[PDB]
Amino acid sequence: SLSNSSKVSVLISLLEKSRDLDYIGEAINQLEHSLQCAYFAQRSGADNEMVLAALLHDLGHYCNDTSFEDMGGYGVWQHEKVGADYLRGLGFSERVACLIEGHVAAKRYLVSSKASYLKNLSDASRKTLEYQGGPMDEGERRLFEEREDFKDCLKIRAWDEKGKQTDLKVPGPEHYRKMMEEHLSENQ
Ligand SMILES: [Fe+3]
Ligand SMILES: [Fe+3]
Repeated sequence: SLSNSSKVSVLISLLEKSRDLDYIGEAINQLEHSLQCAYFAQRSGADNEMVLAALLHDLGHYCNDTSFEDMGGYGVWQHEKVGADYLRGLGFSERVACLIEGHVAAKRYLVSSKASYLKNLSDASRKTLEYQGGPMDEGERRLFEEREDFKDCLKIRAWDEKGKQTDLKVPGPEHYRKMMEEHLSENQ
C-alpha cells in the first residue's frame, strides 16, 4: 500500500474535499465542522486518538462517486461505518475506529438519557435518529454503558453537536498531518 505519509496525504485530500458538503446548511460545511471538533478535543486535553477520532468522525458521508469509491462506502452507506472501516483498512487503531463508529450510538444514548438533548440536534441528526432505532431503551443503555469507550464516545458526540460555531478560527487539516503519521507508525 501507500507509505504512511501518503496515506495521510490521501486523508487530507478527502478532508479538503468534504468542504463541499453542507453540515449546518451552507454556513458550516463538513470540513469546518470536523476541524472544530478536532480543536475541541485537542484543547480539552484529549489524547491524540480522541483528537483524530474527532477530526475524522464524519469522513464517511457520501461526497461524490470518486471519494466514495476511494473509501469503499458502496453497500455500507452508514457514514460512521464507512469512515471507521476505511480508517481500519489504512492502519488506524481499533480505538479510533470504534470512537468513530460509535458516534451514532452515542447520540441515541444521550437523547435517551436526557430528552432535552434532542433540542441540541441538527435537522439531519434529528431525522436520522428515526432510522437508527430511535432513542435507546434501558437495556440498550446498559450495554452501551459497559463499552470500554463509553464516556469517550459521549465526549466525541458532545463535541460533535458543538461543532457549529460561526466565528471560530481553528487549524486546518495539515495541522494534524504529523499526528496522523505518528498514529499510523505507532500502529504498524
Ligand atoms: Fe456524524
Ligand atoms: Fe459530526
